Amino acid sequence: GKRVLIVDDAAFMRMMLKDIITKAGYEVAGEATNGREAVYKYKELKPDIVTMKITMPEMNGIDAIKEIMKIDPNAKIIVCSAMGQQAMVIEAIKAGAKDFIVKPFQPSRVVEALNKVS
Amino acid sequence: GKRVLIVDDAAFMRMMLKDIITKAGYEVAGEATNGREAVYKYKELKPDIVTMKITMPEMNGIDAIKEIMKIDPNAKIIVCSAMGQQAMVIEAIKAGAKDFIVKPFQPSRVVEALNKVS
Ligand SMILES: [Cu+2]
Ligand SMILES: [Cu+2]
Ligand SMILES: [Cu+2]
Ligand SMILES: [Cu+2]
Repeated sequence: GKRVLIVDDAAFMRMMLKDIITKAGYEVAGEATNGREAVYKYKELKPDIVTMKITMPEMNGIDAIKEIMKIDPNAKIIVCSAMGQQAMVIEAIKAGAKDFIVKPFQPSRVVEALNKVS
Repeated sequence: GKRVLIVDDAAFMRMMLKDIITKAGYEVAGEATNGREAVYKYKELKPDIVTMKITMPEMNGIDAIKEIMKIDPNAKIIVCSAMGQQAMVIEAIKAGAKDFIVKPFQPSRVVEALNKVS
């Protein structure tokens, strides 16, 4: 599955992600900026993969992951984290996330996380 | 029409071009970098729109417009020009191009032309 839902607080982080993943042959299905928009674009876009940032306004990433799996037990979520967010990454993996990339990431490091999950 | 074939020599100009047009609700049907790729790819992607740069390594923008016009007489081509390329621009309009953008890009100016060819 080539179609990615990019969910991120920061515009600069959505753009890089758009640019790395579409370079690696993935289709950006769409984007979102908080946890509430994330779950809605997901029902809408039925993406194969989701990249989810933890720290976001209104609804944080782990709450987005939780709702997304109750909605779809088979989602494939990669969490985007900062250094020092290791505990939160764990709660993400606990809540369903299949893997994680960390900011600032190596473009190969983002591509293989994508590849490992499909 | 939402799907644009962006054909430019320089990657900086395409991603930028891709960034603006995808921000305006147009979807990058694809991209190209010389006139020969411009004309295969166009049969292939059947794009509604093409943004074509004039000076290409070895198929220049103008002959791509001519070839593309024999292929599809109702194509909608926007040529990308540098400052001082008014002569080359005219031959494009002369050869079929519907409109033109100029570098350094004005976002409202780029969005305006695209809509005009609707
Ligand atoms: Cu809606
Ligand atoms: Cu909607
Ligand atoms: Cu991020
Ligand atoms: Cu970009």
